[PDB]
Amino acid sequence: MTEYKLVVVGAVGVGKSALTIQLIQNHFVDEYDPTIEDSYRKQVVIDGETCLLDILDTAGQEEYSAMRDQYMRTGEGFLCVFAINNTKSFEDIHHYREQIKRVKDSEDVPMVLVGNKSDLPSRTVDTKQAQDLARSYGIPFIETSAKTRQGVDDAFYTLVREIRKHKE
Ligand SMILES: O=C(CN1CCCC1)Nc1cccc(Cl)c1
Repeated sequence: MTEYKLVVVGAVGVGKSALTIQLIQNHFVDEYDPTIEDSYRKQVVIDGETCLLDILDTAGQEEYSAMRDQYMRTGEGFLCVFAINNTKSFEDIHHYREQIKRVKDSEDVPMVLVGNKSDLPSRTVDTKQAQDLARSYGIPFIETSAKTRQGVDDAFYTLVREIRKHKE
């Protein structure tokens, strides 16, 4: 059973746990817990094939940069979780991209751009703007609703497929 390394990255105040735990035990966490190091492994059926998803939720704190580069090198698929409720996180996507490019030693890496907090009316960045910048990354963009849990399933499905496309 293939254990795909899923690296969940994002900014502070986005709601990474609201997406990671979401499809693990089917639960939307509201409480703000500063995720430092959590691991989620579940048998996920992707493309009619049950694979053991190895998800690692880390801290978005910039105090962990050296340790970040280490696990980033061991990561295969990167989950860029950013909230559309904050424009800073959108302009910082390229910032994190540069670091990922360095650790992966490649300009091409299987990743997905998920617009978290799409269930919030306080939307700042528009869907088209998000897709516009996504073309440069070569990665798909999906609006991941946290409270409604809409788009989260397809987002995970697409990511795994991207990783498989990279491998084979
Ligand atoms: O390291 C783990 C957890 N597995 C490793 C063996 C115990 C289960 N997951 C993970 C996910 C993405 C990136 C990296 Cl570096 C690790």
